[PDB]
Amino acid sequence: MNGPIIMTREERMKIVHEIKERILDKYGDDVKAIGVYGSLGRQTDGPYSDIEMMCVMSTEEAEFSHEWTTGEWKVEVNFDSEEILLDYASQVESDWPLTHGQFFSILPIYDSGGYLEKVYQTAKSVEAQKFHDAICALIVEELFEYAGKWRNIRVQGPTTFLPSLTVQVAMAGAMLIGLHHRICYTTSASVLTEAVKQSDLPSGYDHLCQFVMSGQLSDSEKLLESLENFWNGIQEWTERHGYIVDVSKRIPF
Amino acid sequence: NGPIIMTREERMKIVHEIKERILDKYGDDVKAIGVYGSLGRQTDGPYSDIEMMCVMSTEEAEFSHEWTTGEWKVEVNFDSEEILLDYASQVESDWPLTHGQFFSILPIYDSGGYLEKVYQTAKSVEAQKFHDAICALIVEELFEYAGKWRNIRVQGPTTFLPSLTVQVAMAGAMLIGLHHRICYTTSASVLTEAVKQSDLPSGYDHLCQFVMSGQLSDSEKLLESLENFWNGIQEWTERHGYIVDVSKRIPF
Ligand SMILES: NC[C@@H]1O[C@H](O[C@H]2[C@@H](O)[C@H](O[C@@H]3[C@@H](O)[C@H](N)C[C@H](N)[C@H]3O[C@H]3O[C@H](CN)[C@@H](O)[C@H](O)[C@H]3N)O[C@@H]2CO)[C@H](N)[C@@H](O)[C@@H]1O
Ligand SMILES: NC[C@@H]1O[C@H](O[C@H]2[C@@H](O)[C@H](O[C@@H]3[C@@H](O)[C@H](N)C[C@H](N)[C@H]3O[C@H]3O[C@H](CN)[C@@H](O)[C@H](O)[C@H]3N)O[C@@H]2CO)[C@H](N)[C@@H](O)[C@@H]1O
Ligand SMILES: [Ca+2]
Ligand SMILES: [Mg+2]
Ligand SMILES: [Mg+2]
Repeated sequence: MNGPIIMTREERMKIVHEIKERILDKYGDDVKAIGVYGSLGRQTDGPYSDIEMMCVMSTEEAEFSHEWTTGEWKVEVNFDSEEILLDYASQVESDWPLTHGQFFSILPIYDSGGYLEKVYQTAKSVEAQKFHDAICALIVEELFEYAGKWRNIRVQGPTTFLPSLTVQVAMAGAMLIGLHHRICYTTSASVLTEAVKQSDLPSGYDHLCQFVMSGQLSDSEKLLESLENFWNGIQEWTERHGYIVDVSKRIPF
Repeated sequence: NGPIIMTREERMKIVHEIKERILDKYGDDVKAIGVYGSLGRQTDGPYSDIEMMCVMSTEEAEFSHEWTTGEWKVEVNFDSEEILLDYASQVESDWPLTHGQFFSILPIYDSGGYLEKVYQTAKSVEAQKFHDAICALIVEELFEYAGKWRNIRVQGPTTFLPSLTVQVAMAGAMLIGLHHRICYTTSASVLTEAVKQSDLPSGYDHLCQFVMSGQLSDSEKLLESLENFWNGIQEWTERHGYIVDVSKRIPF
């Protein structure tokens, strides 16, 4: 297994339509729609891309996937009932900016009743409260946790964790920015480059990303300073924008 | 401006206050309460958060309370026994990161040996599950990463390479942890513990040195090291019998 290998878009689409034929052969009238998502769905796949497809099923409670390799390429096909997919499309978790670009990258190749259009409309019409709640949760569940981890590093080590943690913090900052601006990053590789181009960044986030994007992560004192500055920028930014969590109670239940 | 420095004794006070609140609020529906994580192992440092698990009798109970006081952070998970036992016996790609919870339990209340039963379940998972998880990890994560850094080599962007290299090193540490059936103690010790194990795939220790030192700016050296680690994976998995099925063009 020396793959993945170089492939053309033409070769990838040939594979997509073979999979389409197998899906229709196997599930027949239970198939509501089939779409390609990811880079191939946007027709911006590069030489080494994977193949990602989604199938809307009529079967109640259908929720399964097939993910496999031939050693030279890899495919993931998800199968969901319409109800399960629409619910997923309207839930906003802390990694919504990483997961839900699926619904903005759909290339329908089969659709028996506007089903993929419905999916897109549901994904693009999520209410503002869900993004507000997800941002407040991200601050508590991830950012506050990371601050404790790098502050522990400052006092007791290990600095060998600091480069990885710094990457994690920059990624969480990109989720914060993506939820706030309601943007779904196009690829894994474009998360940080797209995050730092957005407007109204928390102070210190740009600088933190500069270390991560340059790969210059060996100066622990500079990183800890940049992390603290970003944590300060977070505090100012969330109160400016009203992402306020009541922290007054020792036990809030 | 938190989290702040706290002592182990201050954290244990908080834990017992939460225990009292849980028993007042839920009463006889509480089967057991435990602390896990660094505090459960009694190795918490100055800034650690507090993590607790409850076993509930209510069928389908599955919720959590996670909050900060501005100064410290707590997460309390509430699960039925059946939901928790099921979770404790499922082996995903990140089992070495997640299931140390079950080897870190400090019991503080237990009406019927429930925490011990959860621990026994977690420690007795079938070997085949780890095999399946490793084969899944190779396909679903490592093969994906290889395509991503090979795309970087030919079309950029190299600004993704340090973050991607960190991801690959972490995925290699999951592979090692699944193989040796070990749950890393903390986020921070994953890579130092992974590279101390025996039977490392070739190229893995070298790759991790870039990640641990933070020397992630030489893109050609990183790409060469990823390729060597990817080669090392192929020899290693074949040697240990983690054979990925590549025979089907469409496997359904
Ligand atoms: N509690 C047992 C089981 O937990 C599962 O969820 C697991 C996982 O998704 C979930 O992850 C939750 C998130 O969700 C939530 N949004 C933030 C929270 N900090 C995080 O917590 C988890 O991840 C952290 C690292 N990031 C760890 O530090 C932490 O100890 C761990 N409990 O925690 C669970 C593992 O502890 C299922 N809910 C269910 O099978 C069952 O209830
Ligand atoms: N399909 C719609 C919904 O997806 C959910 O799960 C989501 C998520 O956990 C799941 O993640 C799956 C994993 O599990 C599986 N073990 C490896 C697989 N490559 C991964 O795939 C996901 O993460 C990858 C990045 N590493 C992305 O490249 C990929 O596009 C994305 N589908 O993909 C789903 C997003 O597509 C639920 N299954 C369900 O609510 C519903 O089916
Ligand atoms: Ca025990
Ligand atoms: Mg946590
Ligand atoms: Mg994937």
